Amino acid sequence: SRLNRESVIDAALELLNETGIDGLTTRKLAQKLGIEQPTLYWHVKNKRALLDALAVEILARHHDYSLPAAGESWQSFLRNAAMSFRRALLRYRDGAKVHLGTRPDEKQYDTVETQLRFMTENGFSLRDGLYAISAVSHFTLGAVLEQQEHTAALNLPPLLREALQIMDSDDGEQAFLHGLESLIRGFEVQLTALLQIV
Amino acid sequence: SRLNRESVIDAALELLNETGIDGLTTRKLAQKLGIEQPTLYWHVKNKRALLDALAVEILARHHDYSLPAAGESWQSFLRNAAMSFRRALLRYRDGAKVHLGTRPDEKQYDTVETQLRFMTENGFSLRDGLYAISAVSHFTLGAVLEQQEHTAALNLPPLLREALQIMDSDDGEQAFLHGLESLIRGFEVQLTALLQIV
Ligand SMILES: [Cl-]
Ligand SMILES: [Cl-]
Ligand SMILES: [Cl-]
Ligand SMILES: [Cl-]
Repeated sequence: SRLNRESVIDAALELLNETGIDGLTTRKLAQKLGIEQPTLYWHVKNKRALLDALAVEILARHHDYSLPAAGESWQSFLRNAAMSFRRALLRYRDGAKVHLGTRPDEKQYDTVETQLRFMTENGFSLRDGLYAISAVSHFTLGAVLEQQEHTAALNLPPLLREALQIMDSDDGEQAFLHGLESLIRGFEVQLTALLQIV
Repeated sequence: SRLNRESVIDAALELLNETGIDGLTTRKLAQKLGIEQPTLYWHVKNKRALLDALAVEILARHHDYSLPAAGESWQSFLRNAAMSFRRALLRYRDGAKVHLGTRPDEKQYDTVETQLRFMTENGFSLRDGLYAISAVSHFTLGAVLEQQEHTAALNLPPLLREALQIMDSDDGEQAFLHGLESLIRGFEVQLTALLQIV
């Protein structure tokens, strides 16, 4: 088949969905593209390079709320960017595992830069802007990984038998959205406090 | 060597530290214990069973702040339990990945039960108690996974070149502790609000 970057990534994401991250190999990708493994190697050197590229492409294709809108509040921005990040990770099988394994791109750096500038323009120190973005990112990756890795591996007390029911309710969105508001409000409280004991 | 449960788990955790989760195999474990693979199988059927057991043992050995102290506030409890959970995951290589792959034990259920009862005794609804515990857990697993998976794979803008410096500062503790306070304060605000628009 055609072996330009875009076509290779397309095939690899389709494979990812069929196999999961642990099952994804260059040998299967070559089979999927109708080529010998040495032909693939010219284009993609190893699994690591493949996954690095997938991780970037997934956000490039699907994380379309990475930047604030004209006039958006920083609360609203973090909320929107978290939801979008979440959706993008969930779009592919083991997507969050794919994401975790990566160090960031230059574009992601331009984008992260604009995000930190935005935060600091809104009254955050560099540190606190970064801490906030990091905590959203951690909380989001954590929740998706649990949603996703719940599937990988496949008699209860009053509250817990039922904790499990409350959860086997939707995909994880309610709990996710609820903790997200709690986090943002926490940041609010912090930012508003300035040097006052809080 | 001796092949009681405890000895097998000990050897397996030591192997985990030498190999990481992806590198851990029953064949290496058997070599480490001085036995043939069919002998090991009697004791541990596969990698999956092995990892399930490790995940439980790691928290049993090292997550020693899983329950509130006499008279402890729920804020203080979540803070302490988060720090402890964090430390336990960090104690072994790929520890958070080990943890993620698991569904919980019966003991973890007794323990989680007591935690949800504690939360509800303090004024949380079941839902909100669960949402809070989940968000702490997600945020913590997220942060540790990034700390840890930062290692697995091994020119910057004013703020970001420096975002990276702020981070390459400690292990992740500062950012973690800071987001943890933000989360707890968010829960506080929520709980205190009752039915008032907040
Ligand atoms: Cl073609
Ligand atoms: Cl081509
Ligand atoms: Cl012996
Ligand atoms: Cl024995």
